Amino acid sequence: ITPALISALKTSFQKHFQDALATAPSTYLQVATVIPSTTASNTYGWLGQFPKLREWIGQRVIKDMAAQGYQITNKLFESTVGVKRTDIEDDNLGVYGPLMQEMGRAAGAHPDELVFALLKAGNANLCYDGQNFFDTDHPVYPNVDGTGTATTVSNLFAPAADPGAAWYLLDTSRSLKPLIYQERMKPSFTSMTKEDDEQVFMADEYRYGVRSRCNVGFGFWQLAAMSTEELNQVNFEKVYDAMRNQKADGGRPLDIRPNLLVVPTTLRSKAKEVVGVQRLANGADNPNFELVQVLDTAWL
Amino acid sequence: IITPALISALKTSFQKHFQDALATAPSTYLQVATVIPSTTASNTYGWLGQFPKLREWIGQRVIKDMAAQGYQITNKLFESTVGVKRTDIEDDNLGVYGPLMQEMGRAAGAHPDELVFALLKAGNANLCYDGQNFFDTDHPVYPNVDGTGTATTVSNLFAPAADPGAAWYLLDTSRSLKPLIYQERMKPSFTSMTKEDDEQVFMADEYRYGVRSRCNVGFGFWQLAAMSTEELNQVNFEKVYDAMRNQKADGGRPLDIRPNLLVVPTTLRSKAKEVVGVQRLANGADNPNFELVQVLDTAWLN
Repeated sequence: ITPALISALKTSFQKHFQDALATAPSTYLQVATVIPSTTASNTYGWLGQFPKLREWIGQRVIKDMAAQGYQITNKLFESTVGVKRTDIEDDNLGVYGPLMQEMGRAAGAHPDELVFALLKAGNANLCYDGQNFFDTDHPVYPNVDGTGTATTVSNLFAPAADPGAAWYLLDTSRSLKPLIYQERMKPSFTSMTKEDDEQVFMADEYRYGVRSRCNVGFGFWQLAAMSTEELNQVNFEKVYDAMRNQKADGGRPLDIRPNLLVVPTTLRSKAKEVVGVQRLANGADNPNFELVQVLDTAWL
Repeated sequence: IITPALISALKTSFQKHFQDALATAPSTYLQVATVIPSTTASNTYGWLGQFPKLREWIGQRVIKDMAAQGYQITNKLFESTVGVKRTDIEDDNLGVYGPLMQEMGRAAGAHPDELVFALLKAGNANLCYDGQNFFDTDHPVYPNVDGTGTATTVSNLFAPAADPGAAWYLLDTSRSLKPLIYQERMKPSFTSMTKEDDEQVFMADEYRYGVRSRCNVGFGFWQLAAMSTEELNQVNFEKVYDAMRNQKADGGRPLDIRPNLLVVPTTLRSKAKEVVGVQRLANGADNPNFELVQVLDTAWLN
């Protein structure tokens, strides 16, 4: 029991923690974006401005200019683990040490359930426009002049109160991912191991909790889609055609190719006849075994 | 970036703010309280009671000790605490937390007044060195100098026939000891608990900023102060004043009680001003009690 032993133990724990948190199978990175923040809240400007280029010259020819803002209000999360009542000074530390690398792996994927919490409750979150995220009055600009006129359509699909499960169609080719991920501080490791410490005289359960600050938000509304009707080949083709047909101001094509698909496990049967068979479904009949292969997450 | 220099700067700034706020805290208890310093856990006051005087010296010296029993104030302590949440410290939101320490210091400085007035408002159900509350109807007064023999009924509490109103007090401060004595074992102290590896960094991140004090207040002698829930009228004030003035100690010796100040709740300030503080009455006649007492408004008595 010497300070050198404490230093070596802290170094070993730091190495073990740093080994994890890096190779975790992150899925939020596909739909989220890493942004370095510095304050407790970040405001937004434009919300539906597709960045594109025009023939005319100068570097000042056309642009949308920003609108009212949208804040993130970064939140906070934490984990904690430790049992060292008998591990220390007993040669039993060989265990309780490699098992927490899984804790690091799981904690590193937390943004996944955070983005899925936003995804599931997208209809109950206020949008900068004023109405629900999946409303039927999404503004569309006929011309670039102030606030000329905002026409709209029934953007998404929903039947007349027919039972079903909500499956979402997402895209990730554009780095303007539909969701946002703002982080103030990266996860940190704290060691309270202090010989004969006032509050750690209690056996030797040396607390090794961590601290982190981050949150997620909404980006583009058009990049994401939803469908609660019965999952069918005709309905799938309808959804794909509706999403691909989307056009921005001026009627200029977008080339938006959907890449990600999210389906609940209950609909997994249909999500498997749609993907994985080249004989009768997504095959002989309306072959569609190319894009938006189902990922079948379960954090919802 | 967080360094020990910033923590030291925060500590010194907080100390400066706390001391500045505490130094300029209004003092009100000093008017109707006596400060007696102590260096022990408790003190005994058995000298309350019979009023020392001069005698004819018929051939002996009359000395008095005090009963083996004591008042036994049994001083206690008080505290307060405030947090910072440790979340805006990194954001550099130093504009806030400046006047918070000022408010904390003002509250600490003003606490003794609240304690004194809370004790005073409990004078109906809190005993004095005698076996009767500070305001009662059957105070015992002896007919002998030594303090023995059949006693008589004495009352310093006046109440109406029905529908009693707010309570007001008439006290005296001319004498050496005021009716209430407020002890001070240790001056209010502050402790800046700002560390990166101390408790409440795990329970819930926030820095401990609290103060500790050891003080208590107790009654003096009931011969001066009095209470009356009746309406503050000219007749009521006159009767209370004349009853207080016409007081006789054990052995039938006058005390020469000269009431000094009148304490009323904030809701009776208008009545107190009408009774005392106006040269002419409502009808237009000179007051017979103008400038007789010094009205002292207070909010601690509701």
